[PDB]
Amino acid sequence: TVAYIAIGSNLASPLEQVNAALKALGDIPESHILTVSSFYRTPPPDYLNAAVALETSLAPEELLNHTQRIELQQGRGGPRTLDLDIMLFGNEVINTERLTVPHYDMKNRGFMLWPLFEIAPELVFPDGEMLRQILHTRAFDKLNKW
Ligand SMILES: Nc1ncnc2c1ncn2[C@@H]1O[C@H](COP(=O)(O)CP(=O)(O)OP(=O)(O)O)[C@@H](O)[C@H]1O
Ligand SMILES: Nc1nc2ncc(CO)nc2c(=O)[nH]1
Ligand SMILES: [Cl-]
Ligand SMILES: [Mg+2]
Ligand SMILES: [Mg+2]
Repeated sequence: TVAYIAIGSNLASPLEQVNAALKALGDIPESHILTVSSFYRTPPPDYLNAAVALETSLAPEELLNHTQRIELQQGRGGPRTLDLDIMLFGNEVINTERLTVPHYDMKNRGFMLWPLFEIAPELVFPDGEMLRQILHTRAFDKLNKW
């Protein structure tokens, strides 16, 4: 299953943070990275944001245990300076105590949507909404690469 994960860091010099995170993402068992977006310096200091397409045989809650582990192990300041958010998990819709998939706010965030669109321009959400339409409709300003 293709999972799309948002990576965010508020570090002033967060490149290494994000590289640490990407390495660990690639080291998730039963998974491998398909594509990584450009890095984007986005208004909140400022964030470094990226999107990752991750092929995985893991159930969504398994994937979350791993991203949460990575936040603790690789976060310069634990989960607060490294944020790994599951945007989409294939076409699954999940509304559990631990997991709301698609991410409950991604449709409001250029810093999630534009990197996603870079790597998955033909993406359609479970409800049938198309990523291109949302960017069209909201007309989010294009982001600036890191
Ligand atoms: N799609 C999703 N991806 C990652 N965590 C999710 C999630 N949906 C729900 N969560 C839950 O979100 C909880 C808190 O994670 P935080 O990283 O502190 C939220 P955040 O990313 O800081 O804010 P945000 O959701 O506005 O982006 C986790 O304990 C987890 O159970
Ligand atoms: N630019 C930017 N702002 C954010 N604000 C809140 C949150 C909460 O996770 N994330 C972000 C983010 O990744 N980028
Ligand atoms: Cl949806
Ligand atoms: Mg977040
Ligand atoms: Mg988070």
